[PDB]
Amino acid sequence: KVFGRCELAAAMKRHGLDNYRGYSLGNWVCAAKFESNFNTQATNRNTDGSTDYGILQINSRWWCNDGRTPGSRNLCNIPCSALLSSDITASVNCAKKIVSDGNGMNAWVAWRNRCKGTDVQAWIRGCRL
Repeated sequence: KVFGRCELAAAMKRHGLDNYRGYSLGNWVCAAKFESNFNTQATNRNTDGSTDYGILQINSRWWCNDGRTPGSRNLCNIPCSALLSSDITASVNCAKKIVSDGNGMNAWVAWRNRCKGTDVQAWIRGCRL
């Protein structure tokens, strides 16, 4: 399924992402916009054999296990298939572990390239939160 901007903002707030590790809600919505364009089903294959899964494009080399990725660490201890759900719970739970890894939201290149330093609050204006 494809989330609407405001619909996702509400779900992420519900799951405690607003100000999680110091990042306001807008940051998370902005990251989802440029990582997957709010698409919970998106996947992308990489040159290293890994695959990025879901709305937050979580990588199979370090975070989830898809069983076909060389050097997998599965630091979120979850199958990657769980990240392709309409329910964003698994993705948010893993994202919380990723951002606590010392790199902050830099773990998401799209956020780094298009959200960081911008008016991320724009992503939640107009929303009923």
